[PDB]
Amino acid sequence: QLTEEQIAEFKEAFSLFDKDGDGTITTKELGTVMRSLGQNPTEAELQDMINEVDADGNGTIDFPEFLTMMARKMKDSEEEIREAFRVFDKDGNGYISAAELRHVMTNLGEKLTDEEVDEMIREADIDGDGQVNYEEFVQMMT
Ligand SMILES: [Ca+2]
Ligand SMILES: [Ca+2]
Ligand SMILES: [Ca+2]
Ligand SMILES: [Ca+2]
Repeated sequence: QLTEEQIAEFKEAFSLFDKDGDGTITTKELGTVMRSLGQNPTEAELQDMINEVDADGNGTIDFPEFLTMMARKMKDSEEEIREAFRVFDKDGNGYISAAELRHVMTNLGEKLTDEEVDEMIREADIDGDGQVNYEEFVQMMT
């Protein structure tokens, strides 16, 4: 179950998508995010992505709809997770480093302290090596 701190973190993630701060994520904003993460969805693809999440059918994603998606996470999806992993593991060595995570967050327009980046890595790190491997990443997502 979600906690206060975790809901507040998902709200911060939502604000990285909601570029114009109007409280909804549009296809355009989703496209911007996806491209900043190295993906190249078409217009129709973006519409399909929003449609999966858009509970009230208004064509945009509000925070309760975003949180509804995040709450459930993934369940028993393989290939999308490897693609997401590769977004972060830009050198391809199989480990997400704090520098790699910070670079991603900077491309999304989030400026974080070193403490904050380390805290993020710590939350997903299981073995304590200070990096996130794929098995760790899968467990975070599911
Ligand atoms: Ca917006
Ligand atoms: Ca909506
Ligand atoms: Ca790496
Ligand atoms: Ca690790």
